[PDB]
Order: sequence, then structure tokens, then C-alpha cells
Amino acid sequence: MQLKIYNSLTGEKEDFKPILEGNVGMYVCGPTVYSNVHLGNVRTFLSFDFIYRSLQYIGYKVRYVRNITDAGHLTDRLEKLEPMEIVQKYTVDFHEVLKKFNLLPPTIEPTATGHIIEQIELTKKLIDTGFAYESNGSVYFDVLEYNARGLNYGELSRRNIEQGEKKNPQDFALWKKASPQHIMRWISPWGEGFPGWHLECTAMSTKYLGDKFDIHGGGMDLKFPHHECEIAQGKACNGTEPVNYWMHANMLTMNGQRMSKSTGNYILPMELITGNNSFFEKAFHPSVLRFCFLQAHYRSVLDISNDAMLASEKGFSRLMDAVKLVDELQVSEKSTVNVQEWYEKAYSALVDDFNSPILISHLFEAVKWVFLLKDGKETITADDLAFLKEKLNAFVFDVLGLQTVE
Amino acid sequence: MQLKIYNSLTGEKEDFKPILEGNVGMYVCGPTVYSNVHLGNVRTFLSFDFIYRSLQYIGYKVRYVRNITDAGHLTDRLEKLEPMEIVQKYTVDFHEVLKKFNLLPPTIEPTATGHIIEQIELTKKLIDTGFAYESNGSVYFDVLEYNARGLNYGELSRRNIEQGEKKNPQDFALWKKASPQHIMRWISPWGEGFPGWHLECTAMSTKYLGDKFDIHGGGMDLKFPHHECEIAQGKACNGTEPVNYWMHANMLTMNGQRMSKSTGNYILPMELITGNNSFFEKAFHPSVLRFCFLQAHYRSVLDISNDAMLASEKGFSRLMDAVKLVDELQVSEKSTVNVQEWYEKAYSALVDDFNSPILISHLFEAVKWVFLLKDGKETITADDLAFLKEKLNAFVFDVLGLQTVE
Ligand SMILES: [Cl-]
Ligand SMILES: [Cl-]
Ligand SMILES: [Cl-]
Ligand SMILES: [Cl-]
Ligand SMILES: [Cl-]
Ligand SMILES: [Cl-]
Ligand SMILES: [Zn+2]
Ligand SMILES: [Zn+2]
Repeated sequence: MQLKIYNSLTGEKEDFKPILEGNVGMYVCGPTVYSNVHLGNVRTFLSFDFIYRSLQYIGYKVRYVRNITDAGHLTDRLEKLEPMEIVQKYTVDFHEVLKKFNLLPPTIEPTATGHIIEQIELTKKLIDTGFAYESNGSVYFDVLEYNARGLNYGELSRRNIEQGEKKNPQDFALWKKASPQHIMRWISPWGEGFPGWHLECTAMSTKYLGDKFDIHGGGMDLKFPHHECEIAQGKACNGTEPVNYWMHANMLTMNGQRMSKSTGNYILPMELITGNNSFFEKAFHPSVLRFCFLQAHYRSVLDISNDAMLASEKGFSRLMDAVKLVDELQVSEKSTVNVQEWYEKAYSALVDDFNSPILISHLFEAVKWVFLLKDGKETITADDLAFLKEKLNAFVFDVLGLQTVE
Repeated sequence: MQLKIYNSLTGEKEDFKPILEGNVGMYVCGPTVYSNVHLGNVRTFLSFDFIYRSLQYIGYKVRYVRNITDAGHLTDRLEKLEPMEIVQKYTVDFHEVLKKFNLLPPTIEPTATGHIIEQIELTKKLIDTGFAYESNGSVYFDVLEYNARGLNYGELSRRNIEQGEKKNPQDFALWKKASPQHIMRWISPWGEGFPGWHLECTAMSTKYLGDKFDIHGGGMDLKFPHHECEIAQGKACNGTEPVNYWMHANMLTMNGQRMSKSTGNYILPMELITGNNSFFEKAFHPSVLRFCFLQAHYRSVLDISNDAMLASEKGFSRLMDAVKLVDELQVSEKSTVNVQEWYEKAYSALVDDFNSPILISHLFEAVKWVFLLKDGKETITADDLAFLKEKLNAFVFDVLGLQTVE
């Protein structure tokens, strides 16, 4: 049956209907490469990797854009320190981490510094159209004028709760004047400055996907102000909503507690992989970690603990044992298991807002069958075996993105 | 003793003298990511990886900039094909290839699209200064005026051998008008266009290293026109030579013949690694391939063949066997080998224009000693053994960039 996606705009699961048949344009907010990528951000990027893989298995042609914030968003020549040196250091580490977790590369991976010119044009566009105003070298988005025209700022997060350069405190910066402390700067119509965080993603998303595209993803912390500002920028620039489906991935906790460097309940991705940490009793292969992650729904809070990870590992091994045993299973003239029925149960879970936990459970029905088949307690024809092998590898390696561990 | 570097400007080995004590600024021309990275380009990037590593072992603080040409140099929205999709595909593959060959990441890795704004300013600079002129939306560098002022175009390649928009046929483009066929374009003072290849590297090199920096590297095919144009651009912009030491890596051949897709004498890096090719009789670990490469001097032509690679592999194994056997060697009260003398021979080869073949030969003296030590035919004190272990691992893993193969 057809795919359903939870949409943060409406708070309900919706029939997914693409703007262009057989095609999906998809944008996910990427890392700010001024420090090491956090584990919770890895989960978000892994969740949208799974979603990207699933959209392709279903047969869509998916253009997946995921940006890199290498300029601005500071809220996050040999003797002079170089911002681009830092950017390079954490960009490389970011890609090494994601490669270990077997994430596919996105179709396009634009950088904010790669699109200053496009962002300066959008700022001009919003100034000339009345949605923005220059103030002491910066440019701010006029929230109250945006509202007076009826465009409803806050429709995503559904909130109205809670300096001198701005007409109103809720105005946000599209362009910021560079102070002498700012090394990264660019000439512009308003002096030397650097981009506002939110306008980077609007310039980059619409350039490669259009004024309106199917899916926009990110962590739930981006819902406000970031994604709220992307919506307002897109509606004020193009006169239409930029995104039909807004997807938000949920938090990650450890031992039921929030991940905090200040609390001490903190662990970097590599520390969890290598076991160089005091929360987990061993090292863990990233595919085991990925398996564990996918046992939680991307909109659920994922909690990692030593006992939960060990349980995921035991379940991971059983799955892969069956995967190896399929190539050696014997064949009978009749099948006492219904592979067609299992695949329909597995597939429906997948197109039910990418329900990886339920999908994994249906995979265990096939795992249980493989060990039963091996001991002659069940039988299977050659055609059903070929079908079982194709579907099970496709779910395990292509959709879930798991991989074998020697 | 002190480092000597061959300089293409003078055609001789020169005492290396840095612009700033204990520091090296270093720029190497990077790949054009519109196709798969060629093996010969891998050799060039591997040669400068070795050089980068060697400059650090010697104790210099090295800022290594290596660019990416993701816009322009074409001489090299869901339904519309996307240049940035292609760029992304071959950028990822480029980094995966180099990671397999154990190259370090450069300190900064700028992209041409990341610096359109800086390149537009340099073009203005050269127009206002008389070195360049607008012509039908493009901007061209005036070679004859550059020469009339005495700046000698051609000092690098030492040549003068061998359309309607240009004052003279030797003029080269700093900025090119975009035709409707060009998807990649940018607004500018002269209309919509895209950067000229040569001016990308001048804007990017000087921004992160200064108006004059120590070393500029690249393949020997870049000497003209590319590096000749970088010299002219830097001298016309800044009134001084941009580079004190010009380094050029030489060609790669297979079976004594030129690598050509048209000839059929062609092999991609991954095909050589995986053995999925008809020139080599097996697969080869990239560290073995890297060892083979470093047995040729970076300014020599490297020829790869099945018999040469097998010989390199046999020599690679012997080296690593000794490397493993050092931790188990027994110690005596006296040393019948002079580790101090060997290290001085090994180090002098290194600072003799990065003479990896000679350095590897001196490493085999230490390899020969390790097998002799194991059989009691030679002796060594504990202090000499500790020194031998430190220097030999440092040359093998840190300088040569080799790695163990399980
Ligand atoms: Cl972002
Ligand atoms: Cl703001
Ligand atoms: Cl997840
Ligand atoms: Cl280049
Ligand atoms: Cl030209
Ligand atoms: Cl070499
Ligand atoms: Zn964003
Ligand atoms: Zn270059």
C-alpha cells in the first residue's frame, strides 16, 4: 500500500503525495562544523538516512540535499587562527563518523560559504519587498509586517511565548554586520558581514529543490526558531509554503538522563564505538549501534544503556546468523510458511511513517523461519526461498543499512 | 642537516628557507571533481602527502592548503540535471580513494564555489590596475601589458611557443560570460558568468597563506598555462612573486606506455586495488601500492607493471616483518651496529629533496639488522633498540605513511 508520513505542520500521519510523480525532493539540516558531531545529531542523520533509503526502495527517485553550516550560526596569515582550519577538521571527522555508521552520502551537500551570493540576493529580495530592513549594517526580518499581511509566524511550533537595532524583539537577522572580532566576513550591499543562520538553509534548499519541495527534515530542536524562520523566509520570498512535509527527529538520552557535558552524562560517537568510556562495558560495532537506534521510532526518544545495547547486540547476531544461513537452506516441493504474507506485513510497517521497530519485528518472523527451515521443522520451495532471500537482504542491507561483521 | 628542495623556478636544488621561522605555508593544486580521480593524480597527491608529512617530522608547522575545483575549468529543479550532484559524487569518491592510500587531510580544503566573491574582487583589482579588461561579459588578463611593464610572462615554463574577444591570443580569462548552456553561473559586475580556472587558485592560495607563501605544488602538466597564470596573477595583484618554491610531480606510466583511455592502457585506482583489471595478476593493498610509488622520486616518471609491483610487495612484507620483530628483540650490553650512523644516513636522504627511494634503501639496512639481531648474529643495547624502534616506526608510519596489513 501507499506511504504515510507524519507531518509536523498538521500533527497527523498523511498520505504522502509527491509534487512530481515518482520523485522526492528532500532537505535535512546538516551539522555546524565548529566542533565534533554529537551522538544525538548522528541519530537524526541516521534516521533520515533510513528514510532516504526507504524512499528509494519504495521506488521514488530521491534528490537528498543535506547542508553544512561552515559560516555563521556562531550562536551554536600563518600566525592568525583560521576558521576554515576548524571547519576542515570537523568536516572530515563528521564524514568519518557517518561512514562508520554506513550512512549513504546525500545527493548534494552544499555549504553556507558556497552560497553567500545567493543569500545576499534573497536579502535584497526581502528588503525590496518590505519583509526586511537594514539596521546598522545588519538586515532583520520584519515579523510584525509578515503577520500584518496574514502570513502567521509560528505556524510550525504553534507558539507566541517570550536588541536595539530591531523594530521588534521577535525579528531575526538575515545578515549580520561583521565586528573586528569576526574573522569570517564578506562584502555586501550593507558593508562587511556574514549570513544569518536561517537564511542559509532557505537559499540552499530552494536553489537545488525549488520554491516548494516535498520533505524538510531536522532535529526537533530546530522547529523553533530555525525551521519557523525558514517557513517565513520561503513564504515571503516565493509567495508559497516551501515545504509540504515537515519531519522532526527526537532526542537521545543515556540511562534515562539528558546528555550533557556539564552533567557528565556525555559520550562521543567514537567513544561508544571503541568502548573508551565508562557507561558501556565493551566496544560496539557501529552496525550494532545502528541496529539499536533503529529499534526506536525516529519520532520517539531513544535511550541508550548498557543492558539495552547488549540486548540489541544479541538480536543483531541472530538476524545476521539467519542472513548467512539462507544461502545454504534446503528446498522442498511445498512451502509451509507464507513468504508473501510476511513481506506484506514487513512492507506495511515500513510505509507506516517509517516504522523501523515494527519492521524489525517482522524481520524476526523471517529469522525464526530460517532456523526452523534449517532443522526440517518447516519447508520452503525454491521460488519462495529466492523471494525470501531477496526481500530479507533488501530490508537488512539496503533499507536498514546494516552490514555484516566478521 | 638542513632541508634542500628542488625549485622549478631555478631548476636547481635550493636550501629551503621559510618566510616565517619554524613554519611552512604550502598549496597544492587539487582535483577537478567532474569525473573519477586518475591514478596519476593520486600519485601527485600522494607525493605531496609524503612531503607534507616530511615537513612535519623535520619540525615545521605546516599549513597545507589543497583546493577543489568544483566550478569552472570545464576545459578539463528535480528534472534538471545538477552540476552540484556530479561534484558531490566525485568529491566523495576522491576522498574515499585518498583515505585508502592513507593520505592525511590537508589543513584547509577550499572550493572554487566557496570563493566566487574573493575572485570577483581580484578581477576588479586587475581591471582597475590595467592588467585586465572586460570584453563581451568576460574579463581577460592582458599579457602584453604585463610584459611591457617588465613582468616576464613565461618565467616558469620558459617558453614563448604558439579568440576575437581578446586583444592578443595569449590573453587568458579571469572571468567568463555564462552562455545559456552553462548551468553554473553567478551574478557579477560584468553580467552572469563563472570563474576562470587560474584565478580560482590565486584567490584561494593567497587568502589562506598570504601574498607570498613558501611552497606551491602540483602536477607537471599544470606548469603551463595554469601555474604560469597563477604567477602572473599574483605578481600583478600584489606586486611580488606569490611563491618562493615551485614543486612539480612527474607522470605515471604503465608498462612503459602512457596511460590513455583511447589506447586502452588505462586503469582506475580502485581497479588496481581490487585486482579487477587485466594488467595485474592479483589485488594489491593500497599501502603496498603506496610503497611502490614512494620507491620512485616524485620528480621521476613512475612506471607500474605487474613484475615491479610484485617486487615492491615482497620488499613491503620484509619491511613490515622487521617492524613487528623489533618489539621482541633481545638486548645485550653492547651494540655491534651503529644506530646513530644509520639514522643520519636515513635523515639526509629525506632532506635531500624528499628522496624517498634512497630513504627506503637506508630503511632496509635497519631491516637487515633486525633479522640479524633476532638470530644473535648482531647485538644491540636497550637504549639503541629503543632509538631504532622510534626512528624506524617514525619513517615507516609517519613519514612514508605506510600501514600494517593483517
Ligand atoms: Cl542547518
Ligand atoms: Cl537573530
Ligand atoms: Cl532511529
Ligand atoms: Cl587546481
Ligand atoms: Cl582562457
Ligand atoms: Cl611518488
Ligand atoms: Zn537548517
Ligand atoms: Zn590550481
